[PDB]
Amino acid sequence: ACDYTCGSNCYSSSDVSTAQAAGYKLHEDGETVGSNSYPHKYNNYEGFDFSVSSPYYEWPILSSGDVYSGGSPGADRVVFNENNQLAGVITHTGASGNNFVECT
Ligand SMILES: Nc1nc2c(ncn2[C@@H]2O[C@H](COP(=O)(O)O[C@@H]3[C@H](O)[C@@H](CO)O[C@H]3n3cnc4c(=O)[nH]c(N)nc43)[C@@H](O)[C@H]2O)c(=O)[nH]1
Ligand SMILES: [Ca+2]
Repeated sequence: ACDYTCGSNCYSSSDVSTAQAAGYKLHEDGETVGSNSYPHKYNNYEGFDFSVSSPYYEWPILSSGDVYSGGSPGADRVVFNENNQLAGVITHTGASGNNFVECT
């Protein structure tokens, strides 16, 4: 079963932890990857239900199981805060335009 389902993409807790760790490291290093400069601030314009405090940062989570290293980020993201606490997993899949919805 999937710990997180983003559209048709299935991720387990371990997939998320590995992605998050990568993202947080670049964050603490003040480094970025990709044309869209990830990890980058996540504003929470959607108003989700995060039980962890802001600020938030988003980082791609890939269905191939690889850690994002640039190129297309796909539709799914891991959202973490300053304390490396997981806020949630979200996706553009099933959301209009560039909005996001939560992974279930
Ligand atoms: N496979 C796939 N990819 C998609 C889809 N929709 C968008 N994409 C891809 O994902 C990427 C777009 O997302 P980004 O995370 O890069 O961009 C952010 C957001 O989409 C953009 C415009 O607002 O600024 C940022 N951004 C920063 N903070 C926020 C926020 O709180 N809410 C939203 N929605 N965006 C925030 C593109 O590279 C595009 O190809 C989709 O349905 N399927
Ligand atoms: Ca996996």
